[PDB]
Amino acid sequence: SAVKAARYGKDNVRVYKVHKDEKTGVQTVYEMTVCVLLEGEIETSYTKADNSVIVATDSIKNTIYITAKQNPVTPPELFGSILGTHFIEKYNHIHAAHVNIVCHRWTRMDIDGKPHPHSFIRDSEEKRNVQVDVVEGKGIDIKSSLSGLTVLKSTNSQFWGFLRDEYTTLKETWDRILSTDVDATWQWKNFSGLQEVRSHVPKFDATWATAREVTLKTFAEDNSASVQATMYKMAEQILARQQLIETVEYSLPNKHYFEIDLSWHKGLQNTGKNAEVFAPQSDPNGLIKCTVGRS
Amino acid sequence: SAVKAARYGKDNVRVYKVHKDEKTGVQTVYEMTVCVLLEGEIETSYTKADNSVIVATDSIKNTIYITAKQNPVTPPELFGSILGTHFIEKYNHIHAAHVNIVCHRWTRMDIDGKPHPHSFIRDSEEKRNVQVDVVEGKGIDIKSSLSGLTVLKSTNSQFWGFLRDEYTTLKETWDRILSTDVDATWQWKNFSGLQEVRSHVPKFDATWATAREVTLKTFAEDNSASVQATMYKMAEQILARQQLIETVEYSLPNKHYFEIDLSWHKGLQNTGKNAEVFAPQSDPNGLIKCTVGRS
Amino acid sequence: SAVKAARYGKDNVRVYKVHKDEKTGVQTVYEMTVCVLLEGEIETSYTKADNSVIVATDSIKNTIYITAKQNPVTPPELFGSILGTHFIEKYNHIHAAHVNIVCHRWTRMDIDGKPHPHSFIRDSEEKRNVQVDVVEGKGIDIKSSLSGLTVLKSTNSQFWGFLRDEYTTLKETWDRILSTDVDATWQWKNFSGLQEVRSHVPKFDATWATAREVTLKTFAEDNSASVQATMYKMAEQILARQQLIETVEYSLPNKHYFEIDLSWHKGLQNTGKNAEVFAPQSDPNGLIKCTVGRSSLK
Amino acid sequence: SAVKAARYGKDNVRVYKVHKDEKTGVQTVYEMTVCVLLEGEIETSYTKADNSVIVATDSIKNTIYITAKQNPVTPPELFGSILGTHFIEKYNHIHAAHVNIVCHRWTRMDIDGKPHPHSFIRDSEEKRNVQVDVVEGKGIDIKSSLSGLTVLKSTNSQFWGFLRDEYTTLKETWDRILSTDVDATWQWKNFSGLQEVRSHVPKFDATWATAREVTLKTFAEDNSASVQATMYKMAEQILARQQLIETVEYSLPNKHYFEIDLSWHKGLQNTGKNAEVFAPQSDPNGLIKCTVGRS
Ligand SMILES: O=c1cc[nH]c(=O)[nH]1
Ligand SMILES: O=c1cc[nH]c(=O)[nH]1
Ligand SMILES: O=c1cc[nH]c(=O)[nH]1
Ligand SMILES: O=c1cc[nH]c(=O)[nH]1
Repeated sequence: SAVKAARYGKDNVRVYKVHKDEKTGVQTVYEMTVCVLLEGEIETSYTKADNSVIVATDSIKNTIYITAKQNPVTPPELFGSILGTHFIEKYNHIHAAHVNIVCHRWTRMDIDGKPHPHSFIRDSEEKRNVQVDVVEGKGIDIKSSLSGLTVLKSTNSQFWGFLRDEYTTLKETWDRILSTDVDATWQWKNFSGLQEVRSHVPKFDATWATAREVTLKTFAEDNSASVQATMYKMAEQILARQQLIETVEYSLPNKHYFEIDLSWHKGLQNTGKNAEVFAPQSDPNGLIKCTVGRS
Repeated sequence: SAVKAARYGKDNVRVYKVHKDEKTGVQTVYEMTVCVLLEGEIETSYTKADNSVIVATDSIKNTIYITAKQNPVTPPELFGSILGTHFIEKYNHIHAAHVNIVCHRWTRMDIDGKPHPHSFIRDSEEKRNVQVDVVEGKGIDIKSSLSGLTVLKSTNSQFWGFLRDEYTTLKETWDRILSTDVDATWQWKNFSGLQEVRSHVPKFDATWATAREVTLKTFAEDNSASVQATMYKMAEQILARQQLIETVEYSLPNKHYFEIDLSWHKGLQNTGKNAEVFAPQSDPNGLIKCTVGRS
Repeated sequence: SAVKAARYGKDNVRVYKVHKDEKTGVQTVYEMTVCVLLEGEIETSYTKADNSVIVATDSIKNTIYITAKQNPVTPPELFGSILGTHFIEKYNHIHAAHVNIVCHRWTRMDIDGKPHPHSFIRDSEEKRNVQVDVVEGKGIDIKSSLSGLTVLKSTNSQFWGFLRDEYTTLKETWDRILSTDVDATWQWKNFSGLQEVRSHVPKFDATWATAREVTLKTFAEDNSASVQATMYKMAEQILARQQLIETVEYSLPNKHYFEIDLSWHKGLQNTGKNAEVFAPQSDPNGLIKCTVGRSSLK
Repeated sequence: SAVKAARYGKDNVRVYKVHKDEKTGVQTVYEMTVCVLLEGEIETSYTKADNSVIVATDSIKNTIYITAKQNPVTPPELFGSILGTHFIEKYNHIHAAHVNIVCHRWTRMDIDGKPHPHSFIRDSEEKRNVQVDVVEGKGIDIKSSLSGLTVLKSTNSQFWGFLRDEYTTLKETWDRILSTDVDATWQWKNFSGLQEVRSHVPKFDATWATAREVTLKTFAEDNSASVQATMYKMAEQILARQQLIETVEYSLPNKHYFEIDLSWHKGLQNTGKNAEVFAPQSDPNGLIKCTVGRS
């Protein structure tokens, strides 16, 4: 037998960093959960229980704390680059570092219409993430994304014209509720190394912002009979607005809301045009995915 | 042996209701999870396996759907009252109904600066709930509350002057991070029945909005060395701003952020006045509670 | 305005303790989650921001570790009592201590038929808990319980003869699936103090064992048309087997498994006597509760 | 822009199936959660909102129920294969089917030392899963696995001899607690079609059983100072005991238990040789992985 693959590292490293502006007195907070996995000439730890080739996970944790102390933790795309680069550069037997960052929301509070200098609210469970893969002599690969975005539109969504056979029972419809969680990932073009990445820093937040906006607006405005069709529209726009992205990927799990027939009770009318009360379903759920790249 | 207590019913009934303005076109959505537990002359179902006295849990379900169909589901306090009352009135052997209602956020989206007619976002996992106890001959007891509000303030909190003994290792502090989930409950004065409730409808949404604003503002503005002191101030204002409320209750589960000493590494300074990076702690956590009523 | 109530403390204190037997070389582990909430003359922390009356939550933490270090952590009823007692005894202004303990399963592993000296497996998400209320000059009240016990029986469960009216659509049945989580609490007769508690130590593990056995066996054996009727039988037996218990309380959340009509497809028969494939329902669910105590009759 | 990749389907389909022995009276249950994702000539749904190429997710759900009704649902490897094969055979435009199945434990109850005919207990949150890829012309790829197996050994584990630099603070140790959730997967050698699979049916349950036993035994018995080392030994034995397996893959998320220094209190001894009470850490946690194959 032989080791075909191997990674090890620290997961769920919660980090919090505050930024204070001495002048204005305004404080800004950043809180993420970090995961670093190393790859390299570490087989013998597996085959001959050799720990000499092992950088302790505990130390990988220390390293995350120290790196965050001495560098900007935002955008996450930068921080992940800086961090993964450190691993390949400081150790001769480490050849690849895979950094995953999840950024949690700490929205500044508006008290009396003015933004509070140092008070935040977790205004949603939505997350902004990055998966940075820094490989030796192969550059830096960055996948950015947003996840945990939950939306619903009460109308302006239909589903008809789908295949029908002896397994079909679903009725066609020209008005329905559409609710989903959005998971949207945009892959950047390979970067040669840290410098190239620093050069593009402003593109990061911008693109995130753009991707969010596009998703929300398109979801709201599109009156479609295809979730597939809608996602694709989203993709296109993102690709159009940022040349440095190679692919865009969308995963939408479709949360269903069923009509409740109440006719059996005093001929109560609650379906079709009369539907008012529905039963949200916890499961199962449709799942639609797609990766869209350039022609 | 004897039955000293007994309740049964249906839990986790998910309900969705839409409101359509034919004129303006604007739609509005309401989603909530409902639990209804009944009390009455049911012993015999326990003692002699007699099902005759049992209104099925499935029918309690149907009832919820039917009630929602034919009544306003907002405010929650009203809906809970209508629902509870239904049970004690329609059944001779049923003498108490306990209705729990958890309301989920479906905040209308702003596209391009304008509120969208029919598109919503789950803009937070915070919930607005109500526990409504409808007891025969005793009227209607309503507990209203907000939960799942998570907040953080990077400074303007201290802790010092606490009891010190042989079990004490905590160091006193004049600048610390304060984060907590907020669970706030205000109890209304007993209502005589459905009509007295209906008469007060406007106070419900109004009080909720007050309770929340007071909480947010006081948290942000108070620079205290007592979370206890802060919670108390919150209570006072709420009781002050609304005569019909008998008690206000707060439960704050603290979330600790620890300082990380990095001095062992190149004498890096990251504590006291230099603290920048902190370690968010998943557990354990402080838990402070208190019920405040009128003098 | 005035403070009508007030409790503060530390929640979610995770604790693990190992016991070694130097002779046999066998090792035993205990892991629980602990919450301690204090009550007393502390109003001033709320009204006048006075921290002098506050034992810091961090110190409540240290105290749990230290107590765990110098005392048995089992049974949890004992530990909780020792722990609660400590707070009222060491502070003059603290009059009540409420300790909640959740015990986690770390079941010894059987390797090649033989119990392993030091290896364990989390063989289930069922918990054994205790709620211990130590109030000054009012003794020690103990509520013991098991939770997170999930069971299912594929048959020998019915539901018919229930009230029918204009809200009813449920069809009567003589064979159905019964699945539930079991939450069972037995409340002990008040104890004067730590001594009384120590004197009854053996009763603890035994009653827990009994409660669990009675629940499983009754559930399995009872062919009922009432979950209520089944819970009630369980209560009785527990009460019968232990005189020091004042009340038994059961809370069973009923998880439903629907029948799936497939007749629309090639006249497929999957209902009634031919039901084989069901759709388990995540929600909603029935919830049945009841507290049973001892009769005043003779 | 162009559609580089696209799948869609039904997630979280809970299915329950009972087996009744008319002779013995003994019943047996099976509960699993199923996900089916289809791949094929479906681009147009994305690009031209064409639903004619879309087999409704609902119908995929109906199919799962139907298939379960007319086929064995055990071993999952088989069911998955039958299920995925159905999709590529019945639809001309569908060329891939990806079926995921999670199996929940419903262990038979021992009442008075005798196995009960129809009573079960969820005796663990440990799962047995399968991922079955059915690609037209490419055969059937099956990954089998066990997950959610949590274990802890109080002693007979050390960690010393690992790399030490300026980022290191971890002390070496000759006795330490070792706890971890185990996620173990074994990949089968490609099968040509449903028949080849049918022909190996018995190997499925047998290998699952072996994989489990090997993992428990090795974990218990191995006195190592390398989790990497231990994992490896587990994989070797699994490969050794079953020729049809191509690779075995372990993911071990290490759960830490810290020592608690209590010396500051009346010189209490609770470290090193005297360690009795420990603080289990919720996070962060080490994570070791590795894929082992044949030399
Ligand atoms: O009691 C306590 C303990 C810690 N921090 C507070 O604000 N109060
Ligand atoms: O009341 C009820 C209703 C359904 N099923 C039960 O066991 N009890
Ligand atoms: O394929 C499908 C099925 C259901 N609903 C959609 O939007 N797409
Ligand atoms: O690197 C490490 C650290 C802790 N435990 C392991 O198995 N490996």
